[PDB]
Amino acid sequence: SEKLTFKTDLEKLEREKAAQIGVAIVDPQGEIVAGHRMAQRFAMCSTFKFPLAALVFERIDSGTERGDRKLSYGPDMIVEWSPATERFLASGHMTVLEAAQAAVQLSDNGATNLLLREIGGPAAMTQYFRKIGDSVSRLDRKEPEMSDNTPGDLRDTTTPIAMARTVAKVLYGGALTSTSTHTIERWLIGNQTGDATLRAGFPKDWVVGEKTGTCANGGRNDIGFFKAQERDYAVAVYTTAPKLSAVERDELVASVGQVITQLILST
Ligand SMILES: *[B]([O])([O])C1=[C]C2=C([C]=[C]C([C][N])=[C]2)S1
Repeated sequence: SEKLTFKTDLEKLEREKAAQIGVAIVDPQGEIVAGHRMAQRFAMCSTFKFPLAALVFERIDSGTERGDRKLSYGPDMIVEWSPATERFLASGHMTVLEAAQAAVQLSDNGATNLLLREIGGPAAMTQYFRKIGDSVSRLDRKEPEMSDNTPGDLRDTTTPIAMARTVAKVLYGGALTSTSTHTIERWLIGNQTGDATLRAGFPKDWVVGEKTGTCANGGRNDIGFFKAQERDYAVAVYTTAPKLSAVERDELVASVGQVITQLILST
């Protein structure tokens, strides 16, 4: 019955906001807690930056990368929304960890593209999804074109259920060392771009960390984890709402946060 409320309340938002909403919540093992259009494909947008940081941390864990390695670049690497990358441009480099932190916490596009260059590009990000058991998520392009979200285009897509299970595998499923898992959790909680999204719809004692995405054509997404009353959850929310303003798209994702919260409190 709380499941029907969840479904009805999301359908109400979809209808009233002219939006498509895809949600999946899974427990630490990836078992479904709730879902809504959970297997519809949505553009990842900047949400992939969290799995990208996980890939980088695993390479550091494995001794094939080091967090202090300096990555050289020029003005050619500055694309739209590259605030850290632009600050570090005169110095000529960012370290692997500086780039990862800017990618995760500021959504910096140039820092993300720097890491894609070092790992061998989109194909390598896709191979990491496959390695961790995700047969759906795919990165095809670098930023910002991967955020085009052209209707019908399956490049650069995931599904809510695949990405929620990828989050659960990274945080609870032993993809990373204990150290690296704790760090990436800490980075997600300290994300600077999510204050108006899912977090704005959750209780203030839940421990939440997330990565936002914004795409052209009205996409607004948020994926991450929350700890609610001694239970851990992974969540992925993908929305498309081309007729909403940017503020209204944040509000929609906060409202999906509140519908999630009502389901969780019911169980
Ligand atoms: B992320 O993939 O969600 C983003 C892509 C862009 C962001 C900000 C600005 C631009 C402009 N090209 C793209 S966030």
